[PDB]
Amino acid sequence: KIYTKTGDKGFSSTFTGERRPKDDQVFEAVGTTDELSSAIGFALELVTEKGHTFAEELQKIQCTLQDVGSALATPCSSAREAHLKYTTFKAGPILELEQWIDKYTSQLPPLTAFILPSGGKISSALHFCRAVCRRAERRVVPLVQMGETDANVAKFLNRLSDYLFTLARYAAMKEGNQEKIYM
Amino acid sequence: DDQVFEAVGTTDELSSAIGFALELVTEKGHTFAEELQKIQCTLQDVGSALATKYTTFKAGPILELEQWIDKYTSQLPPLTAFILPSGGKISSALHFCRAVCRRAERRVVPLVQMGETDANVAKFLNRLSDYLFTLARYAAMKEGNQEKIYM
Amino acid sequence: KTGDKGFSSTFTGERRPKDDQVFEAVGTTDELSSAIGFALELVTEKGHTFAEELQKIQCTLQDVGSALATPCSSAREAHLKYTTFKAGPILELEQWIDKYTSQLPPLTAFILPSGGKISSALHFCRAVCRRAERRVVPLVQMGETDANVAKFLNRLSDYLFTLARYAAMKEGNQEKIYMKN
Ligand code: B12
Ligand code: B12
Ligand SMILES: Nc1ncnc2c1ncn2[C@@H]1O[C@H](COP(=O)(O)OP(=O)(O)OP(=O)(O)O)[C@@H](O)[C@H]1O
Ligand SMILES: C[C@H]1O[C@@H](n2cnc3c(N)ncnc32)[C@H](O)[C@@H]1O
Ligand SMILES: C[C@H]1O[C@@H](n2cnc3c(N)ncnc32)[C@H](O)[C@@H]1O
Ligand SMILES: [Mg+2]
Ligand SMILES: [Mg+2]
Ligand SMILES: [Mg+2]
Repeated sequence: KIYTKTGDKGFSSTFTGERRPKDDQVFEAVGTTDELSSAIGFALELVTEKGHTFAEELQKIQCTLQDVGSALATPCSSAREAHLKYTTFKAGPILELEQWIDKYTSQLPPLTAFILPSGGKISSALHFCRAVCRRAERRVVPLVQMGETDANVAKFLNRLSDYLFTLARYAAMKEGNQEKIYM
Repeated sequence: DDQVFEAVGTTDELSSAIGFALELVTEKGHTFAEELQKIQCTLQDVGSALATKYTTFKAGPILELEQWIDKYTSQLPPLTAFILPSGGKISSALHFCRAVCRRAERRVVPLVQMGETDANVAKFLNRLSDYLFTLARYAAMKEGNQEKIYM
Repeated sequence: KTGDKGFSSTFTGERRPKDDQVFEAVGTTDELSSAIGFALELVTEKGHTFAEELQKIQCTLQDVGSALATPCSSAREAHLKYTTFKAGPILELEQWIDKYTSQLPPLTAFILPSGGKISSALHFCRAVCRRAERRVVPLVQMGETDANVAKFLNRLSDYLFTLARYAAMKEGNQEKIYMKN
């Protein structure tokens, strides 16, 4: 059977084998990363045409988010206690995001003021993804400040926020949609 | 402070949800589309007021919300029980926006009770949940869609 | 205008600030039900029975909302129908899961949220359901909420995963599969 029922009393396992209540910050961080990945999946379902580079990029990002969830599930202090290795989150994906950000940023008109979330279906979906990503970042920061998670995880999520904002503007520009401003 | 960051992020999440909902209106000329965009602007104001001993936040938008609520209420049949979140694409999206707005209100309340932000922000988010509920009902009615009540 | 001050009431008459755990739990259950509503608005084109199932789940979520709003420490006798959350719905979920499991190919690798609009929407619903479970667990481990509520949410996570897989299979969509590096 797909379920075990071992979590019916409200406890679950980390990747170090330690059992904690399901409201622990480790599970809040893992679950919010999962929620971000799901929002990105639904946004991916909105692309009308085929062969879009940024769709491949978003799928790569989803895989990286699975890796980020795995990292968050192995707290470093319990990995030292459990005799396990370090759980080092590498910087590759961050640099990749920075490259893609430069690519899209070089193509947009300069932006000076606040944007209302808008610009077509894809663009609005990506703005919602951006807000969920920032929530995930806020869930990861306390774990970093405790020494439980590599700081590169928070760096990746922070850079993904900017990637999603820039990609929303890029999609809006390509659709001929103008986004709104003011008060 | 972390609470300020959380409240601001949740108001931003609400505005983004409302934007995606707006993307579901297939016709132009809808007054409530303009109302939702004006609400997005007011949410920008809410976010700047939270990121301040606190910033003043005028109460006019709350009256705007109450007027719109009355306008829509006088067009709807009486409702005495809970309904299932439903009623067409726009109505369902607006129910989800209503849930996110109530989450944002929960994030703003402790800031107000600490005296770190103006109470009008909190009562705006409150009235806003009510506006979103009424507008979801109204959008469902205008499409001829069925209002599901479970007992 | 009641509650403009930041306070609200439980169904037992207790007044608490709106940031209390009970309101976080009830609000997240509401959010889950609304996400299911939107997913249902995508489903109403073809797929039949599982739309009935999703609506039943919404009704059950209204019942769990009633349970969470009636803390056991304050519950009088006339509130006993609300504090007792029966196990029926849980078993129903298991039944439905078994049904869909008999029609799917066996699962070997990790799945990315994908598989068409219905499937992706259900994956998002699953994530919101797990957030709701995390909000309900502190009330249960405090003795304020029937444990069957947490059991129901834990099983609903798996129901939604399996239903996403089923919708993707019926639409002919292949889900995307996790790949290292
Ligand atoms: C609170 C805050 C937010 C809140 C709410 C903001 C709101 N009012 O709706 C939230 C979380 C929503 C937010 C989001 C973003 N913000 Co912000 N935010 C701020 C903060 C702390 C104050 C802004 C504010 O409310 N000012 C008060 C109002 C009245 O001012 P305003 O007249 O509208 O003028 C502002 C803009 O013109 C902005 N501005 C100036 N230069 C630039 C350049 C660019 C490229 C942009 C986009 C804006 C911008 O700064 C002015 C003063 O704040 C500022 C930092 C600061 N400047 O003190 C950052 C700041 C404005 N934000 C910034 C960024 C990057 C963003 C995001 C793109 C981040 C993201 N990845 O999501 C989004 C934008 C999404 C959107 N437009 O909806 C940057 C902008 C410059 C840049 N480096 O690109 C700032 C300056 C922070 C920084 N120093 O890096 N933000
Ligand atoms: C817990 C709670 C919630 C939970 C819901 C839990 C659930 N069971 O689904 C959440 C946070 C989701 C919620 C949402 C809302 N609720 Co509420 N909620 C309550 C509360 C505290 C208890 C309700 C309950 O579980 N009763 C037990 C069940 C078994 O009772 P029931 O047989 O179904 O009977 C109830 C309904 O008929 C309700 N009722 C009576 N008149 C009206 C009118 C409307 C419009 C509605 C929706 C319900 C309603 O009152 C009865 C007794 O509780 C009550 C206040 C109270 N009763 O002390 C407010 C209350 C029922 N809610 C109210 C409101 C306004 C809402 C919202 C519209 C708020 C919003 N803007 O989103 C939504 C509606 C969502 C929907 N209909 O789908 C109002 C209803 C009256 C009114 N002011 O119009 C109440 C009375 C609070 C108040 N005094 O303002 N709520
Ligand atoms: N509600 C939740 N929110 C976030 N993460 C969770 C939640 N529940 C479990 N997890 C994490 O995801 C992993 C898989 O979840 P799963 O639901 O399969 O486990 P469980 O609920 O503890 O067991 P079961 O569901 O079989 O009773 C768990 O090992 C745990 O680390
Ligand atoms: C735009 C402004 O939002 C704040 N900020 C930075 N990261 C987050 C986040 N994850 N959530 C909410 N607010 C954030 C910073 O103060 C920045 O300047
Ligand atoms: C309808 C019922 O919902 C609860 N309630 C009131 N405000 C909120 C909020 N922001 N978030 C969640 N629940 C709330 C109260 O118990 C109210 O009576
Ligand atoms: Mg499992
Ligand atoms: Mg209210
Ligand atoms: Mg589980």
